[PDB]
Amino acid sequence: SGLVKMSHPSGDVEACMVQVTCGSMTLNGLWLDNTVWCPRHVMCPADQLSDPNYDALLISMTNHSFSVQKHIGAPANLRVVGHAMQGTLLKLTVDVANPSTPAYTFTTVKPGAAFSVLACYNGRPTGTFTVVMRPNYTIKGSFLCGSCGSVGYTKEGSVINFCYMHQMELANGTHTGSAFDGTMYGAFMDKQVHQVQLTDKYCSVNVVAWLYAAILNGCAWFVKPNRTSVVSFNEWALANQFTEFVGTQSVDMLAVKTGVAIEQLLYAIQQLYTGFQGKQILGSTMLEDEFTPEDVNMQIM
Amino acid sequence: LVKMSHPSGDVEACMVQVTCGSMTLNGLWLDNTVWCPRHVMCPADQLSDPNYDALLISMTNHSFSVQKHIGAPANLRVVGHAMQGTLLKLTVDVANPSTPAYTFTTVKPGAAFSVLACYNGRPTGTFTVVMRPNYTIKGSFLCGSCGSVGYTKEGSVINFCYMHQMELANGTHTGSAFDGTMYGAFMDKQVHQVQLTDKYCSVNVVAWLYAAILNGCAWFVKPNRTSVVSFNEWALANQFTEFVGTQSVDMLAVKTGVAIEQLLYAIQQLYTGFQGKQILGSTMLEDEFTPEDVNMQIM
Ligand SMILES: *C(=O)[C@@H](C[C@@H]1CCNC1=O)NC(=O)[C@H](CC1CCCCC1)NC(=O)c1cc2ccccc2[nH]1
Ligand SMILES: *C(=O)[C@H](C[C@@H]1CCNC1=O)NC(=O)[C@H](CC1CCCCC1)NC(=O)c1cc2ccccc2[nH]1
Repeated sequence: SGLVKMSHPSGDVEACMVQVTCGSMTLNGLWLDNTVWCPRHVMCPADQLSDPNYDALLISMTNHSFSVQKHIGAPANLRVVGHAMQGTLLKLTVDVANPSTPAYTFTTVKPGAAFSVLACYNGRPTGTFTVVMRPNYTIKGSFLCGSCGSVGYTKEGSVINFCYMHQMELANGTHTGSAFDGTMYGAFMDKQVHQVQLTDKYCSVNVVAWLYAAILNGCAWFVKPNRTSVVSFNEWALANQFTEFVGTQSVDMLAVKTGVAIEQLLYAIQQLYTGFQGKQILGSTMLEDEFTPEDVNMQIM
Repeated sequence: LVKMSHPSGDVEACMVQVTCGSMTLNGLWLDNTVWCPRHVMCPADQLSDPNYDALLISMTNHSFSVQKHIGAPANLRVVGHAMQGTLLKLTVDVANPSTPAYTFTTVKPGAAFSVLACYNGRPTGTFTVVMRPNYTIKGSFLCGSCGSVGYTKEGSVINFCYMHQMELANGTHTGSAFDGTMYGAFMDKQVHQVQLTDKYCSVNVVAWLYAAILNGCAWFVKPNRTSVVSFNEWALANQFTEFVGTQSVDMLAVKTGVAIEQLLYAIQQLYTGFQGKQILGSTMLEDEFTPEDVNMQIM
């Protein structure tokens, strides 16, 4: 009866959320050890959103320009003792290590990969959901005003990978932000100006996983004997709004558990892209690229 | 238009593992009380036709083991067992110091709650579901997930409303409310049981279309309207649920300035077909977004 949008348990990340106020601006921050991360446009005045001088605002700030507050669970007094800038991010040093700092890394997500988001307002976690990083380096989330600094992450074993900190909503209801190295996803600009996003594409490898998920659940009308090579598919994909397909051991696993080759689904996808002939697949009349091979392997097992 | 769970940090602090003999599953530790499915007691021999009263009579307090694997690790001593419907209510020696402010309420079809899926007493995933009119949920559960808890938060109060018990013939799921009753009156026995044919959640299709109007999709909206009571009667034969208005529904009718009755006329129109057109990229009726979702996400 299909998968669900599964996100990781947010408790590790909840204990890390704080409010950062600078001047007129209030937004969320991520407190790990003696560091609080937050978008650097917390420095920007309300008048100069269109094109800020970020280097002039940082020279203009002091440790006393920033307040940090922890409201949820174990509360604390947090005093900023250093400030620095890293791409589109601020790196605030505070005088207290977070006593609930999880094991963590900073790795950038590539398009098609999924991750959990905790949506916070004024330092208060309010909801969690999962997104996939689209090929145009945007995500389809739920972000209202005040959600900036909200964090995206995945967890593997004991280690959380922080991959995303929320910065802006584009003209469509589409969102984007930074990785924790400071770069913005998509090389968008942290300035209120017109930025036109490239076209969204189908994440071919996640389409295949979803098709495998249908096959494991008894829905296999789309499977035929015919096949399309990875190389033919990747040529057709260039000309049809599809990402290039790179196989992984998670896909291979589904190929094995099912008896249906990757190439059969590559051919299937070329057919289904045109239309479903009025039939459904796992309750959809469209292709589904928002579940990964890892999602399918973990939820149907 | 996204599916959003509550932050699960509060519930994670109450998850525990409960072992009775060879069977293990998840419990919910609150105060001195640990709730879990009673079928922890059922040996594999009795899975098809379990006598729980007999199984219960056979248990001492020492037949049960409660382990806390996450947070402040510990072993709790079981000092009391009782059965409450399809749930086991054990009494332990230590009161959970992270016991949140909680209530126990039964959710009604169409209502959305958050599920914390756990395995061996360890949370592994969170998701949201709406309770279906056949009193099932379209979840994602595997072996060992029994005891995983669904809940809503009204401000600071956690309302525990679901404890997972079983997968049906379809990949569809049910469990117990914390009064101990099973949703859909399904039985805690390993026998093929029959879901009632599902219906659409009428109050949630309305909300879905109030989101469309809010997000520039008013094609279906006609000045033609149908009463609640007439739709209701129609709904009982076209597999739709009974519409019960709410405050949140009224706000989606206030600031889009559309009347509820118009949508209830549309939905009888679009149940036959969409005329080929699409609402928010969909060819069919959507019933798993609630008025509170729409209100919260399109403020
Ligand atoms: C953070 O708390 C922000 C997130 C967005 C608010 C609503 N939903 C969101 O995701 N808010 C912002 O307003 C962001 C402000 C800074 C951007 C970087 C430079 C300094 C200002 N601005 C926008 O997201 C934004 C872009 C828009 C284009 C068209 C209409 C509205 C827009 N808002
Ligand atoms: C709790 O730890 C589980 C979780 C199951 C595992 C697979 N997917 C789930 O949700 N529940 C079970 O193992 C139950 C056993 C209970 C049955 C009633 C008596 C109490 C124990 N079995 C099922 O849930 C179930 C559904 C189903 C459909 C078709 C064939 C078998 C089958 N078993």
